[PDB]
Amino acid sequence: GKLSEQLKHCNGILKELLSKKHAAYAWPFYKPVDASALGAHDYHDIIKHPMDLSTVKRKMENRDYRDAQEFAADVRLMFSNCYKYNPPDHDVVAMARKLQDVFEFRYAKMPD
Ligand SMILES: CC[C@@H](C(=O)OC)[C@@H]1N=C(c2ccc(Cl)cc2)c2cc(OC)ccc2-n2c(C)nnc21
Ligand code: NI
Repeated sequence: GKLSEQLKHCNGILKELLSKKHAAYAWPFYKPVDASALGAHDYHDIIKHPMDLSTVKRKMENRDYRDAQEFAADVRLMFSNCYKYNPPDHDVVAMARKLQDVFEFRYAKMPD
């Protein structure tokens, strides 16, 4: 009921993060990191729990998320992975911060 409503809120946020409006900074987070393709051969030694928006979308579509907290923990994990792997002055870190600002301000408007 109110839980369903909280998950619709989460799905709305997800759709927004995937939307054209935010694509300039959201695009690195759309799909799983392909470490080989990027020559980032240390990625999976540093990042033990990869996460990306397509995975979040699959989990939402499959009704994997049972509550908003579970959903938010994955979205936040995605940002954390970026903050852990990359130096803090890299462009992709700025992009992550901007996308997380979008996430956090809308997530905060949680139906209650
Ligand atoms: C994973 C390796 C990291 C990188 O490329 O270091 C070699 C990478 N940087 C980037 C990255 C680097 C520079 C810019 Cl301007 C944007 C993204 C990256 C690029 C992608 O292109 C498909 C997908 C994922 C990432 N990404 C995320 C998310 N977190 N770190 C990265
Ligand atoms: Ni959390």
